[PDB]
Amino acid sequence: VAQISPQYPMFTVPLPIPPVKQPRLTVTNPVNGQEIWYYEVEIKPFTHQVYPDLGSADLVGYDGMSPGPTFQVPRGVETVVRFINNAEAPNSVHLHGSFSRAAFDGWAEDITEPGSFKDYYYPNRQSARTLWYHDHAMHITAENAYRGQAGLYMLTDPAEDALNLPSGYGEFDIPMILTSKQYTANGNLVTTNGELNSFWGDVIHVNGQPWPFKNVEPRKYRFRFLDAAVSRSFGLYFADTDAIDTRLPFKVIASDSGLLEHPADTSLLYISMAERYEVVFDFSDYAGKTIELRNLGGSIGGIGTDTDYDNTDKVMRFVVADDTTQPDTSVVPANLRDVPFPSPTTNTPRQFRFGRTGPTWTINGVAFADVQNRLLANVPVGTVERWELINAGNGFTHPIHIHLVDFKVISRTSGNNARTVMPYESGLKDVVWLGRRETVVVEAHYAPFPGVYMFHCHNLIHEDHDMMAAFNATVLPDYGYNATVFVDPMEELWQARPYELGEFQAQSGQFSVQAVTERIQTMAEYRPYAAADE
Ligand SMILES: *[C@@H]1O[C@H](CO)[C@@H](O[C@@H]2O[C@H](CO)[C@@H](O[C@@H]3O[C@H](CO)[C@@H](O)[C@H](O)[C@@H]3O)[C@H](O)[C@H]2NC(C)=O)[C@H](O)[C@H]1NC(C)=O
Ligand SMILES: *[C@@H]1O[C@H](CO)[C@@H](O[C@@H]2O[C@H](CO)[C@@H](O)[C@H](O)[C@H]2NC(C)=O)[C@H](O)[C@H]1NC(C)=O
Ligand SMILES: [Cu+2]
Ligand SMILES: [Cu+2]
Ligand SMILES: [Cu+2]
Ligand SMILES: [Cu+2]
Repeated sequence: VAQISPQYPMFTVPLPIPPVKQPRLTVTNPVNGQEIWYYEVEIKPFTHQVYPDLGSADLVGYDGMSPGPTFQVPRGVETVVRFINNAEAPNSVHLHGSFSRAAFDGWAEDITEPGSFKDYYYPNRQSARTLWYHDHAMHITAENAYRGQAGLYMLTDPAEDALNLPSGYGEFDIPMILTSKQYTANGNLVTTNGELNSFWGDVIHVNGQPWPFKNVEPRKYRFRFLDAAVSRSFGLYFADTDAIDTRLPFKVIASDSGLLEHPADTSLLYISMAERYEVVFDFSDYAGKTIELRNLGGSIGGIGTDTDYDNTDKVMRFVVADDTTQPDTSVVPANLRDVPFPSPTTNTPRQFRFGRTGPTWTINGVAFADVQNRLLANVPVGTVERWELINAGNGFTHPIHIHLVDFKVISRTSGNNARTVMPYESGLKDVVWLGRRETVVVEAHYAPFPGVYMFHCHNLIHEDHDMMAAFNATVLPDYGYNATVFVDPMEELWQARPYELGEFQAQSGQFSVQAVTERIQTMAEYRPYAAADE
């Protein structure tokens, strides 16, 4: 249907690469003698000239940019990030893909007010994977994410680096953060405020840029796909502009939680909100050609319900040189890793129905705001459970996300007989797409940390109004590991604290090296992640 946003000069602006975020300090952990990397991120308003010949867009971003800066953290290095709210609305940061403790996970009511900050303590112990950090504040998550509070967080491992996949952040390892937005006649964003069904967007962005292009060499690139859109799901394919409907083969090497067991040979990649898929595309057969990354129409070929617009079939263009300047020394091995699948369970699956209750998006008839009713599962730490995730509706779809865990996709049924489990769903994930009339069973190890965690639809419009609930990963009173201060996301110890802008700017007061060092060493003494040691 007709594009609403003004006409954009397609494929004329180079793909931006978010800069790598550097830590301010390292602090010695007195428990283990190891360095904890300490970072500061200031959440603040900024404007960005999206349309060349119109006015600017109003954004609020991590370090005043969108996407936020990219974190790059080696497995085994703990990090503390001081997220500083210098904006106009509260925030709650979630590191999506991280088994963070309840109070460091972005619980939706665990907000930071403007003129406050919160120290998030991250474990960085899980398998190499593409995480992303983004806003999770109750009621306002869609608008906070839409206006720019999302960025990438790459957990690296020299074992994955030894596979010799295409490498170098911004060289042959390229972030591909997909969003879908709408702009006014004067080039400002159309707000998501007021939208209660879905905010599709008619302008496709990669790394914050409408319909960009990139010059590539005829060799292999790693692409880290992330659907950071408010409501838009994609069906991605590559085509030569000389044969724009002919899909070119590629390999999926990783899902939300890390590498697949083997690359999945693929010409079409379904990716819904919050899903990450890493792809190796080989441009060697397309020297001197232009390859367009495109998006399936027909509401992702009958899987979705998303509205299609004039240019939502287009993502970006790659212009391929005639030759490489350096040898392609990268490979995609047939055997990537042994995926650490959870134990199979014979426990009867729990059922969660994703539907509407009057005008409100609900789980088993419940809204997250309803404290009394929203705790839907008590799961002893170490238990494996199958959850049967049910979309009974034909008129909407739900990418379902479960905090804490990585899960195996066991089964998909479709009331439209459309599809079962995809080859790139063979590994471990933390989001799975319930297409039209789809039921998915997932299997997860509820481990290794006790606490109260969220699960929800990651259509941010549905999540906000109000398709989200909680489970409690429970322990017996003799468990240890300071569980008493780590199970409650609202624990006073870990709450946001006020700051004065002056001290932040001067790096004085509670921003002094001494104050930060004492705060982190005190946090580290509680040993938040000890239960995951090996
Ligand atoms: C989620 O599960 C956790 C347990 O994994 C729950 O925390 C536990 O809450 C129980 C009941 O409040 C506590 O036991 C009680 O302790 C008090 C005070 O010492 C005592 O007077 C009672 O007779 C009883 O023994 C338990 O200590 C606590 N455990 C931990 C590790 O914090 C938590 O309540 C659950 N959260 C929700 C919202 O259900
Ligand atoms: C639970 O957290 C407490 C408080 O941080 C830890 O106790 C401290 O242990 C340190 C060693 O880093 C001592 O020097 C402090 O004097 C302790 N403070 C108190 C009040 O005990 C404790 O080690 C943690 N326990 C576990 C199991 O992680
Ligand atoms: Cu998320
Ligand atoms: Cu998450
Ligand atoms: Cu939904
Ligand atoms: Cu969440």
